[PDB]
Amino acid sequence: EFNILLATDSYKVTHYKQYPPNTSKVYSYFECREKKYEETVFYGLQYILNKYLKGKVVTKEKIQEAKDVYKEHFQDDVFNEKGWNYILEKYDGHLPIEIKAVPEGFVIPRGNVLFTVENTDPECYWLTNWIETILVQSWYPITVATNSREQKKILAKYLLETSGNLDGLEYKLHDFGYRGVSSQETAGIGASAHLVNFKGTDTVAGLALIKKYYGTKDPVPGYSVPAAEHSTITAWGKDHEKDAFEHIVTQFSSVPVSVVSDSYDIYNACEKIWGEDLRHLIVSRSTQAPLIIRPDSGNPLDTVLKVLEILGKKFPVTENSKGYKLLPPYLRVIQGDGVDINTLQEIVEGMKQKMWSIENIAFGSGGGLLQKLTRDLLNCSFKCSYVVTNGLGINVFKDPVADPNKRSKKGRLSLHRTPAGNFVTLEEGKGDLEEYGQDLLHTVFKNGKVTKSYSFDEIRKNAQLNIELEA
Amino acid sequence: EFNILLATDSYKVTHYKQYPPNTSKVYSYFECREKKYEETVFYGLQYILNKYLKGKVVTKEKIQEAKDVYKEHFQDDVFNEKGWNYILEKYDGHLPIEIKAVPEGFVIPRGNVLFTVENTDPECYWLTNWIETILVQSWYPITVATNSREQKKILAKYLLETSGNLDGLEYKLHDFGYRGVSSQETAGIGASAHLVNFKGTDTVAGLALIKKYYGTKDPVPGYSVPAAEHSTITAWGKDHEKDAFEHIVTQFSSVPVSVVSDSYDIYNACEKIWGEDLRHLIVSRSTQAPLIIRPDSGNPLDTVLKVLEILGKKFPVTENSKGYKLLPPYLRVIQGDGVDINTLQEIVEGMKQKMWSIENIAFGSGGGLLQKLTRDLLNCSFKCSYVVTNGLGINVFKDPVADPNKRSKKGRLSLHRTPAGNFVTLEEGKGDLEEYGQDLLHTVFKNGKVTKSYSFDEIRKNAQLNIEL
Ligand SMILES: O=C(NCc1ccc(S(=O)(=O)C2CCN(C3CCOCC3)CC2)cc1)n1cc2ccncc2c1
Ligand SMILES: O=C(NCc1ccc(S(=O)(=O)C2CCN(C3CCOCC3)CC2)cc1)n1cc2ccncc2c1
Repeated sequence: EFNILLATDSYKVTHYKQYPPNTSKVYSYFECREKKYEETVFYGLQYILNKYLKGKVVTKEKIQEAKDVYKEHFQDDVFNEKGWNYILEKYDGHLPIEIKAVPEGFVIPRGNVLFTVENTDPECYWLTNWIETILVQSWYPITVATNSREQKKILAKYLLETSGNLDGLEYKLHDFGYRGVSSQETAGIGASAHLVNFKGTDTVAGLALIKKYYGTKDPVPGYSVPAAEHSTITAWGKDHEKDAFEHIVTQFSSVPVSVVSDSYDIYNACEKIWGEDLRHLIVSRSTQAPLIIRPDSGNPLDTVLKVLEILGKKFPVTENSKGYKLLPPYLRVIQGDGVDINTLQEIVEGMKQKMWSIENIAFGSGGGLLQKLTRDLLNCSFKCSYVVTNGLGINVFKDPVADPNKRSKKGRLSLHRTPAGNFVTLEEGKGDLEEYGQDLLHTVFKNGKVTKSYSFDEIRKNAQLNIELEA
Repeated sequence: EFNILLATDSYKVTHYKQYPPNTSKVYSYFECREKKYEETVFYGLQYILNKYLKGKVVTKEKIQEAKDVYKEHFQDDVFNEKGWNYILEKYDGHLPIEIKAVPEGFVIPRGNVLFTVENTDPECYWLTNWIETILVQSWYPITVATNSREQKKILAKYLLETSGNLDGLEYKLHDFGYRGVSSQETAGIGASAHLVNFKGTDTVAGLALIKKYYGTKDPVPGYSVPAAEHSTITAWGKDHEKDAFEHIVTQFSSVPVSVVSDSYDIYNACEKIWGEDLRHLIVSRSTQAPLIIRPDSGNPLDTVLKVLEILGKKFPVTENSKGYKLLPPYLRVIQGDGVDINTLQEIVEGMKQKMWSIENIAFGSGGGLLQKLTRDLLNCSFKCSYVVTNGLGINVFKDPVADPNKRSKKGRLSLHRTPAGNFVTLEEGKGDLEEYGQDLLHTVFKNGKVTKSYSFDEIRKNAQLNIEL
């Protein structure tokens, strides 16, 4: 059983005693602070609201559990039992909090308010920042979605340049990250964030999350194809790599199949096994059922180029309408080793320089896609900007002398369209002057209820690339 | 609920069709592959075994659910319903798998077998590697525990050099990482791994995991103290920082209290507010209840040194028996911004050069401790090393031409003590020759039951530093 009273940084347990006496309101906001990721995809808050924040989250038992834990953890009695009992008694354990947020899937420049949080009962001034820790974890799906979308931009540029269209773009970056993330929960969240931009995943945990919390018109949001791993090749024995390849492509003769080909010698596998011994089994396959050769070691760019050169000499290559080389439709490659946003760029650029179409390749990314990311990448941060004490509203902020990048926003915030159609965040309650039209934030949570939500299909639409929008 | 049939990489669903015909056994192993970080702390498997692998993990409903999902996911019917049905009917949904592992807390050099996995029923040859994905996630608590321990070694060396002892070492690196990790589950796992080495955490989720899966003689494995955040200072208004500080230290007058002091001007706060206006509230505090000043911005080394320099001129500093400067016992500092293993080393070395004892300082680390880590750091990896096909055992491995670092081990494996007291992994079933004493791997899981468990106290004992011993 999850217990929201035990789901905060320890020190926050002591904060109710630290605010100015007679504080009735604490108002805080989240942004990806400006400091190259100029825009972020807002995604993942809906998961958190539904799984952790909504409904009766306080019970008599949960209060007692927290009291008992904090008594030992602090070696002292500092826990606000009275405050949590008030919520239990007055609101039947529902949080007296209002959260306003930008729509999920929205692409917003850095340094804008993405969501705000405030207490709706003056007794619960302390509650706004109690939940900072859980809400700040939204950094992760935001950052995965954003970084995934940035790779989609690279892929789109090079696919458009080398082929003249964006066909298959949404299958060009496949999630390999299930084993390489830190937990089952993280796998579901991160995989779901990648699926904002793409349709290919092996991280099955993502499907159930999307189905439960977001929803799609389609049966599933993401897809895969049969494929080998090293164990299904090496199990045949070192001298029988060819027998393994033959068995596998024959088992999957009518659907696409990927076969990892570097167990012993990738160049030999491509040139002699696929290119000669088993060539008859490849050239006979359907366009809907290609063999996808998967190298998995060595320098990613050099290995990709070498594999393409080998296959290009063993199989009939054509030249597409843009003048780039194209493998026959029954044969493709996937590079799924050492892929992150930097190496992805290096590979597609290297392919372009060697006149190979990006149509030839897909990418699998694991740790690079889902794990090698931190809160510091987009500077996702939650800060108090407004309080009411003794009935007087005060605009509050931090502004550290040695780091202007850490300066926080002041006062009540709102998000607006500028006359040129861009976003701007108004501070100090200035949105009230109505010089910039309506606040674009929507109330998504109020007093224990989720009040606005988005389907996964709408989130995908919101997160589209401009170039996809053109077409 | 959680469904083990849906907790694997998609492609593994199709592997049962790909192994050699007449394969009755697939045996696989996990190591932190060799390519600093020369030794790893083995920790976290017990959590995975209990939460996900033990007991009745297959039901009719879970089989049907998986069948439905994979039909849409692959746009094809490739799922091994018959295989999962067999486990359900024959073993009441318990996994016919045996796992042998080195004891948790053990500190083992890179490139050694840490655990092995094999099927116990020939029909379930495909199951060994089905659960690779979930078992490989053990990389995370292993890596957190290892990286946390490496920081403990740095702290230990500098604390010993500058103070002559290791008093308080176990409170010198505090977990600040709750908000900076990717999920609630990750928070609990990562925090528990840090607690293998230290006793200070704000990541409360770690305590419940330890209580549920491991257990301690003490009521809790980790502790904290009251402390401010920027919001509890800034809420008073920019002109009232002093009022905020006064209120907070007075509220927590007889326990340790940490106060973030960089909301507007850290140097002013130390020199004028703490150092003059409120000095009388600081010098009256108990040794058991110090003020801990917390800078939180700027170059971490430069800021730590400047803060110490300021405090050193406003408060009575002593020189310890090693010749290093020491703040009075009612006053300490914690640096909790931008701390990772590299910057930690930079700070303590910089302090030593400026003749400041490491006694003066503690470190808080968040993303650096629990999030800025990947499976590539220790090359945690799971590979098949032995199969039985047509009744014959075959030693198998990968050995990619362009990367010798990715070569895997061959055959049945065992872990042993060398004559010199080090570790060695024997390959090709050579452990059976009994020339290297007893196998250090113990059966921890067999046919759906956890067969050997460790308390958190035992794990801590196993993971102790030599210098502590
Ligand atoms: O091979 C793996 N998974 C299956 C897979 C293979 C290839 C593609 S793809 O991206 O090449 C994909 C092919 C199918 N085509 C189309 C061909 C025409 O028909 C429609 C699909 C789209 C493009 C997508 C999925 N894995 C999962 C891993 C996890 C961790 N480590 C290693 C792993 C290896
Ligand atoms: O202040 C915070 N937590 C409380 C805390 C403060 C100081 C220490 S400490 O490590 O300085 C600790 C002091 C008490 N001493 C005792 C030594 C023996 O004598 C009594 C004091 C040990 C050494 C430990 C815990 N946080 C949590 C955060 C999470 C995310 N971002 C920022 C955060 C700020």
